[PDB]
Amino acid sequence: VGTNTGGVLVITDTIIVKSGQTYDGKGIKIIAQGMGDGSQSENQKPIFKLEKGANLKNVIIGAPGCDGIHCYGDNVVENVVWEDVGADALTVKSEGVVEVIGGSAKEAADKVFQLNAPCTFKVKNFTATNIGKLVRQNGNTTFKVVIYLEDVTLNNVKSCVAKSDSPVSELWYHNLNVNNCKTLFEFPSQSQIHQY
Ligand SMILES: [Ca+2]
Ligand SMILES: [Ca+2]
Ligand SMILES: [Cl-]
Repeated sequence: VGTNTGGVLVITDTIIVKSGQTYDGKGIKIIAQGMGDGSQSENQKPIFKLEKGANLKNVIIGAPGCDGIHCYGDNVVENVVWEDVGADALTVKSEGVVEVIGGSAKEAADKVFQLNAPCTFKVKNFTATNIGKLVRQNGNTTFKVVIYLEDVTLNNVKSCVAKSDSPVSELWYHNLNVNNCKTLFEFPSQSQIHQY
């Protein structure tokens, strides 16, 4: 809850958060129009583009989730709720540290989080329900990401919690609770998965 709770911002183009800015929604809900349908199609725009060092906080992203939130690194995404994930909820598009802290995501047909560049990706105090995967390192990429899942609770994970084809990436978990998931991690070695 914040001072904008009960308000909805209807957008027709991606919100760009410039480097060094924190976009604080104060509880506002964002609904994108003409930017996608939230399907898995690749002809959608992101709701948000966070330049390097931009932060986002306290927004609810309504359906359609479109192409979610494009992060160009060193971003904090705090108390963001994806009421219905689109193609994906958030994508790391450039190198850096990206932290998703608080909030939740719901109804991701595929992945919630998509890692397309080397990064440290931390998901903290987050719940997700009805998802295909929580985190996917871009398919067949072999750069390194380090994933931290800390105080993450997942419900109904169709594929796996996290998948990477990189032999060098790592996944660190601490209080990761997973209900209804056949396979936790799909990495080249279980030695890349660590508890802390
Ligand atoms: Ca995407
Ligand atoms: Ca969805
Ligand atoms: Cl990318």
